[PDB]
Amino acid sequence: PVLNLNDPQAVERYEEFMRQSPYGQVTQDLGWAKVMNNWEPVDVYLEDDQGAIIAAMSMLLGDTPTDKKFAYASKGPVMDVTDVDLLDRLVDEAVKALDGRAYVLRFDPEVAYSDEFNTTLQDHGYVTRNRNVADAGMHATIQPRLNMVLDLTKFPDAKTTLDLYPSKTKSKIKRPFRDGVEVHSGNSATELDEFFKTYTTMAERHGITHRPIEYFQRMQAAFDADTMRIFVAEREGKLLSTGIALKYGRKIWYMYAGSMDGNTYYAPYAVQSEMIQWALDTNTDLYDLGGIESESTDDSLYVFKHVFVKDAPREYIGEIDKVLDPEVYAELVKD
Ligand SMILES: [Mg+2]
Repeated sequence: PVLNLNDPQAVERYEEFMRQSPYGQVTQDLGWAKVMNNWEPVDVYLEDDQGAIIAAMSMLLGDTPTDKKFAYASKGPVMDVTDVDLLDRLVDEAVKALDGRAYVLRFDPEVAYSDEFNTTLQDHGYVTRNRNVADAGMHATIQPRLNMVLDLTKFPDAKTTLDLYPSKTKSKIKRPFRDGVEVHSGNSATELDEFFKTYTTMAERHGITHRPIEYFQRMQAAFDADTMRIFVAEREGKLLSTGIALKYGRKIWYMYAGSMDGNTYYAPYAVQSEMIQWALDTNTDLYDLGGIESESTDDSLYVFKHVFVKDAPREYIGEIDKVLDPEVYAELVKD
């Protein structure tokens, strides 16, 4: 069925399923629609014979150069997507709710790529975008398919971040702290401003645009201090670097960062160490450091993130598209 966002009780059940699901994703939580307040929310779900929710999908509709909308369920749906018969059922509900207004329904779940899975999806009528598309550009995928994920369940005895790494890396992580760097965290307006100052500075230094502060304020208003947390690194009164991490489902996700120009005393390493500590203290299964463009020392994102994740980067299935309007799809989507 389709979720009535005006029914507190219905909404409560939807959230309770999302928050308790091992497949939960913050970008599938109802709070995400509040962050993306410029998009239109349309959410659906399936129930079992007991009337209990077994699958859900939070979609957001965006405008395009055409009379059709772009329906996107970021990192959804919430369920075991390899169970394609169930997926088809959930999708059919989504399709019904979209009511012909969208030219496509796209979802990019965090499930490993495999020829077997890719083939099944294609056999079921879906159009997939992964190893067959451009690694970048407006034709690339919305979310990076390659991601540096730290699997903490491999270290059941880990008490502190250092316990996860070899001596050489322990050295790199100890450096900033040994040099006076200190990190405090929370989710207050004060910490958001601190983040914003480093965020805009880093953006200017990199010649890129930055999201407005209101974006993060909506995020702060949507998620409590146990879900969203900002880490601020400083040295003797000098703001150095920051990072924003979200804890949801089976992982804590390093989503945004900022760092001042000049000498930063490896403050970014300190931020990472504290985010990882938060994962450990909360018994979280995974710490996700985000995407990379390529697994090579030529990728600076890979270089930084490889310090904390020595395992191979995870490669997801990519974008799964349920083509609704063929003509428009071919116009707006190409390899
Ligand atoms: Mg623990």
